[PDB]
Amino acid sequence: MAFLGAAIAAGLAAVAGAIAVAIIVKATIEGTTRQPELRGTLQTLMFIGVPLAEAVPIIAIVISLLILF
Amino acid sequence: MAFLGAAIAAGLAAVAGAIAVAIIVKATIEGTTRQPELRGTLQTLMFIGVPLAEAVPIIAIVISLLILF
Amino acid sequence: MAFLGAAIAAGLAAVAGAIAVAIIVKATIEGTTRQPELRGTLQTLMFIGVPLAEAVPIIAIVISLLILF
Amino acid sequence: MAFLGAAIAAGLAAVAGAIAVAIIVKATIEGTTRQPELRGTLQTLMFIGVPLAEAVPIIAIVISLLILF
Amino acid sequence: MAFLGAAIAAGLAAVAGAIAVAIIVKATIEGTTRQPELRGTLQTLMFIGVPLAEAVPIIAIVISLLILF
Amino acid sequence: MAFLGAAIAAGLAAVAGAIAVAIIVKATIEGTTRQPELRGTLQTLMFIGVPLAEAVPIIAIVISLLILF
Amino acid sequence: MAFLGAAIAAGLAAVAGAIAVAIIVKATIEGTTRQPELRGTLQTLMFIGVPLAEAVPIIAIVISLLILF
Amino acid sequence: MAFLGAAIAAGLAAVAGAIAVAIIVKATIEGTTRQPELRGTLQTLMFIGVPLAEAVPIIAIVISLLILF
Amino acid sequence: MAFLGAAIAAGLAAVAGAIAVAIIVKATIEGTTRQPELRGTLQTLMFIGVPLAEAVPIIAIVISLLILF
Amino acid sequence: MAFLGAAIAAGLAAVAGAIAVAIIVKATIEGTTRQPELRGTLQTLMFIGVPLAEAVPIIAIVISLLILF
Amino acid sequence: MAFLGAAIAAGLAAVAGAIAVAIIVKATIEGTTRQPELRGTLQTLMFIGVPLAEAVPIIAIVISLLILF
Amino acid sequence: MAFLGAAIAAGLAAVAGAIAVAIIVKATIEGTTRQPELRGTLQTLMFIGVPLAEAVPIIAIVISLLILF
Amino acid sequence: MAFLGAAIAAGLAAVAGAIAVAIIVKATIEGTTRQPELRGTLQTLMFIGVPLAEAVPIIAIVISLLILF
Ligand SMILES: CCCCCCCCCCCCO[C@@H]1O[C@H](CO)[C@@H](O[C@H]2O[C@H](CO)[C@@H](O)[C@H](O)[C@H]2O)[C@H](O)[C@H]1O
Ligand SMILES: CCCCCCCCCCCCOP(=O)([O-])OCC[N+](C)(C)C
Ligand SMILES: CCCCCCCCCCCCOP(=O)([O-])OCC[N+](C)(C)C
Ligand SMILES: CCCCCCCCCCCCOP(=O)([O-])OCC[N+](C)(C)C
Ligand SMILES: CCCCCCCCCCCCOP(=O)([O-])OCC[N+](C)(C)C
Ligand SMILES: CCCCCCCCCCCCOP(=O)([O-])OCC[N+](C)(C)C
Ligand SMILES: CCCCCCCCCCCCOP(=O)([O-])OCC[N+](C)(C)C
Ligand SMILES: CCCCCCCCCCCCOP(=O)([O-])OCC[N+](C)(C)C
Ligand SMILES: CCCCCCCCCCCCOP(=O)([O-])OCC[N+](C)(C)C
Ligand SMILES: CCCCCCCCCCCCOP(=O)([O-])OCC[N+](C)(C)C
Ligand SMILES: CCCCCCCCCCCCOP(=O)([O-])OCC[N+](C)(C)C
Ligand SMILES: CCCCCCCCCCCCOP(=O)([O-])OCC[N+](C)(C)C
Ligand SMILES: CCCCCCCCCCCCOP(=O)([O-])OCC[N+](C)(C)C
Ligand SMILES: CCCCCCCCCCCCOP(=O)([O-])OCC[N+](C)(C)C
Ligand code: NA
Ligand code: NA
Ligand code: NA
Ligand code: NA
Ligand code: NA
Ligand code: NA
Ligand code: NA
Ligand code: NA
Ligand code: NA
Ligand code: NA
Repeated sequence: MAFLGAAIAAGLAAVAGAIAVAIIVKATIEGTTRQPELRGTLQTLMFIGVPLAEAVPIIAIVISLLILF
Repeated sequence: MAFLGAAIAAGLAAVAGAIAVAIIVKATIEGTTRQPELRGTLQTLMFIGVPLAEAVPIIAIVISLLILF
Repeated sequence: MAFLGAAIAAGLAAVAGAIAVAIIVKATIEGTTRQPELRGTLQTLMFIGVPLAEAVPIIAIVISLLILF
Repeated sequence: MAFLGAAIAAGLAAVAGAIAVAIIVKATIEGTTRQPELRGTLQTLMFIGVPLAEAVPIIAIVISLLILF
Repeated sequence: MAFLGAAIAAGLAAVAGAIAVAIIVKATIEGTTRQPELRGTLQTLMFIGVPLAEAVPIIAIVISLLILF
Repeated sequence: MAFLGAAIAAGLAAVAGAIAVAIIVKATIEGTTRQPELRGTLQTLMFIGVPLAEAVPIIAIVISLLILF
Repeated sequence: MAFLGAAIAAGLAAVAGAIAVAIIVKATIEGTTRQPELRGTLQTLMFIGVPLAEAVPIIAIVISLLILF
Repeated sequence: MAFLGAAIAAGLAAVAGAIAVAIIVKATIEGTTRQPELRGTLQTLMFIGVPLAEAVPIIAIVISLLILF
Repeated sequence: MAFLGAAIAAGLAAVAGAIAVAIIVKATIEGTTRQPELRGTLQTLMFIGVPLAEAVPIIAIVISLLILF
Repeated sequence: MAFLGAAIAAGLAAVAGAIAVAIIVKATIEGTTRQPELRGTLQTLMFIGVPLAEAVPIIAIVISLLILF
Repeated sequence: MAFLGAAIAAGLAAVAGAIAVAIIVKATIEGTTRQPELRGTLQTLMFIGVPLAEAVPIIAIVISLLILF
Repeated sequence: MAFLGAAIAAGLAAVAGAIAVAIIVKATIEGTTRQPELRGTLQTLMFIGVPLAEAVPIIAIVISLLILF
Repeated sequence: MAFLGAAIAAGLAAVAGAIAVAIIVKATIEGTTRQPELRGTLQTLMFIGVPLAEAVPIIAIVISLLILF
């Protein structure tokens, strides 16, 4: 029940983080394609957005470990 | 049961927070790409929106920990 | 059974509230992008909409805690 | 089972209400952006629509409480 | 089992009713935006449409109570 | 199991009926917005379409009651 | 397990029938809006399409009762 | 397990058959609206497509009864 | 378990076949509407695609009976 | 469990093959409608794709039989 | 449990392979329709893509057999 | 449970890798269709992307085998 | 349950990682197709975005292995 739990926490975190990052990176690539002169600003939004999106998934990863250990 | 419970809360909190942030950040990137002069304006809305969206997932994270410990 | 319930109430509340906020913020960002002179109007709509959207998820959080304590 | 029941009721009510409100609020923001002169009319519709949308989720929340207590 | 039942009926009725109303309300907001002259006409369709969509969810709420009592 | 059954039948019926009505009413609202002179014509189709869509849901409600009683 | 059976069959039939009719009616309404002259012609297609769509859901209801009785 | 089985096969047959027919009828309605002179040709395609779509669902309905009886 | 199994195979085969036929038929209708001159060509493609699409669902039906008997 | 396994394998293969074929045939119908001159080359593409798409589902059907027998 | 396992692996591999192939082939058909000069180039990409997409599903089929034997 | 596990890991890996490749391949086909001059530039992106997308699915295949052995 | 756990974490991480990469790679291909002169800038974004998206899935695989061992 600890294994099963740790899996669910980690698995959902993976899905959460990957997809969120993908959405953000994709938006960045599309934006940069549309407006190459906005390279920097768009790259900044990506660099701010990604960690924000990963925050809660990262915490869920820690919780997965706490369950396992 | 506490392991499984803690995993469900944290896992759904991860999905919730990550995706919500991605939607907000993507909207900010797209708006910025369309009207670069609004970059500060949209950034401000992102900075307000993200914590608002992360609030409940964060509380579910705390509940996840209360279930575990 | 209590751990499982608390998690389900909290996890669904997280998904509900985060995504609802994201939808509202996204709309505010898109509206402001189209009509920047209306940002104050749109912000007021966002600041009314968000708590209204968070209302039931918050009660579900409370219900989650009542299950645990 | 009272715990699981209370959770399911509260969790679904939360998804139900939050998303319903968000959809209505989004429409209002989109409409107001598109026709700023209609801002009062659309705000009235939002103020009528939100309670209507929340009516059944609220009743579900009460039922959630009746099951828990 | 009665608790679980009452929760499912109430939770689904909530989702059913909330989303149906939001769909209807969103439509009259968009229509009113496109044709402000049809404000009263569209609003009437909203006031006819909502009870109809809420009819079965309400009956499910009653059924939810008959299971609890 | 009768409680579960009555809940599933009533719950699904609610989702079925509410959404179906919403789809029909939205189409009526959208049609009326495009063709204000066809208001009566479209309202008639709505008044014909709603009971047909509700027919099986209300039958599932009866069955929900039969299971409960 | 017969209560569960009668419920699953009735609930699905409800979703099946209600949604199918909604799709057909909405199509009739949209078509009439697009080519009003064809109102009667489309209504006949609606009156033919619905019973055909409701046929198997109706059989499923009969089966639901055969299980319950 | 026969009640449950019969219900699964019948419920899934209902959804399969109803939605398939609705899709074909919607297409016929949409096409008639665009090419009124093709009315008969399109109506014929509907009268061929429906039984073919309904073929397996009907068989599944039979199989449902073989389980129930 | 033979009842459940047979139900799952038959039920999924019904969804598979019915929906696939609906998709193919819809496409034949839309094409015919688009180019009435190709009415027989598209009709041939429909008469070829449907049996191919129904192939595995039919086999699944046979397997369903082999489980039942 | 052999009945459950054979069902799941056959049912899923049914969905897999029927839908894949439908998607390929639909595309063939739309291409032909759009460019009737390419009818031959598109029909060839359909005759290559369909067996390729049905391959693994057919293998899964064999496995379904092995499980049964 | 070996039967159930083999079914899951083979069933999901079927869905994976069929749908992936359908996606790739559909793209090939659409591009060839728009630019018939490239039918050779496009068919080559289709013939490189399909085995790649089928690789892991094929492995899952092998694993399905190892479970069975 | 080792049969179950190995199947889940292989099945999900199959869906992951196949769909991922299909998406990437489709993108390559669409780009090549629009800008044939970029045929080899796009093909390189496909050859970088595919193994990157297959990475984690490959590891999940190994894990599937380790579970069985 | 360790087999179940290790499977769930690996399978979900597979879906997470594969889909995310495919989304980023696709966006890179589309962008490059539209602005070939930005191929280097877009490729860089792909090489930054991919490991960011794979980060949590990779961790979830490590957790998968920690469950197996
Ligand atoms: C019934 C409808 C018939 C429509 C026929 C329309 C013909 C139009 C004129 C033909 C010219 C098209 O030219 C098209 O250009 C691209 C480059 O831009 C070519 O180039 C592509 O294929 C060649 C041949 O393998 C590769 O070496 C090359 O690297 C690749 O980019 C295509 O092979 C060619 O088909
Ligand atoms: C349980 C595992 C299931 C995982 C399912 C993951 C699904 C992820 C879907 C993410 C893809 C969405 O991308 P996006 O950037 O919004 O663009 C699409 C929207 N526009 C076209 C309007 C731009
Ligand atoms: C189980 C986990 C499933 C996760 C599924 C996540 C999918 C989230 C959808 C991705 C975000 C959708 O794009 P968006 O920002 O709304 O804008 C789309 C419209 N425009 C681009 C034109 C503005
Ligand atoms: C298990 C948890 C699953 C969570 C699934 C989350 C999915 C959230 C999807 C929400 C996406 C919101 O897009 P949208 O409002 O349609 O954008 C429309 C933009 N325009 C109006 C300009 C077109
Ligand atoms: C488990 C919980 C799952 C939560 C899933 C949430 C789904 C929310 C989907 C809501 C999507 C937004 O749609 P909408 O704004 O009505 O229309 C789009 C606006 N236009 C009409 C202009 C295009
Ligand atoms: C677990 C339960 C999760 C429930 C999730 C429910 C999500 C329901 C979202 C329904 C939003 C639909 O909006 P709408 O007004 O039809 O616009 C649709 C946009 N177009 C008009 C352009 C098509
Ligand atoms: C578990 C229960 C979850 C319930 C989820 C229900 C989802 C309901 C979505 C309903 C969407 C209704 O959109 P629609 O009027 O067909 O599109 C209109 C598009 N045009 C105007 C362009 C024609
Ligand atoms: C348990 C889950 C139950 C909820 C399921 C709800 C399903 C409703 C899906 C939507 C049904 C109505 O869309 P429709 O008329 O085909 O229009 C779409 C086609 N056009 C936009 C071109 C007109
Ligand atoms: C309870 C589980 C089953 C309930 C799910 C019901 C699903 C109903 C799906 C009906 C929606 C599809 O409609 P349609 O007419 O093909 O238009 C499709 C045209 N577009 C692709 C442009 C939207
Ligand atoms: C129990 C689960 C049952 C789920 C049943 C879901 C059925 C969904 C069927 C959806 C079929 C939609 O495709 P289609 O109308 O061919 O595309 C039409 C696209 N255009 C209009 C632009 C051409
Ligand atoms: C129980 C499980 C049942 C699952 C049933 C799933 C059915 C899914 C059917 C999906 C059909 C997708 O059609 P499509 O032509 O790609 O979209 C329309 C594309 N165009 C706009 C170019 C036309
Ligand atoms: C239980 C198993 C259910 C499987 C359901 C699978 C759904 C069908 C697969 C996805 C079909 C849609 O994607 P696609 O054909 O690449 O693009 C559609 C055409 N556009 C490019 C215009 C969007
Ligand atoms: C267990 C059941 C699994 C079912 C999995 C179904 C997967 C369906 C994936 C469908 C992915 C479709 O995305 P896409 O074609 O890249 O975008 C379409 C838009 N454009 C190409 C125009 C840009
Ligand atoms: C376990 C089941 C797994 C199902 C996974 C389904 C994956 C579908 C992900 C792809 C869905 C959306 O595609 P996309 O690339 O964002 O295109 C959006 C169109 N533009 C690129 C033009 C913006
Ligand atoms: Na974007
Ligand atoms: Na946006
Ligand atoms: Na908006
Ligand atoms: Na709107
Ligand atoms: Na509307
Ligand atoms: Na229509
Ligand atoms: Na059509
Ligand atoms: Na394509
Ligand atoms: Na593409
Ligand atoms: Na893109």
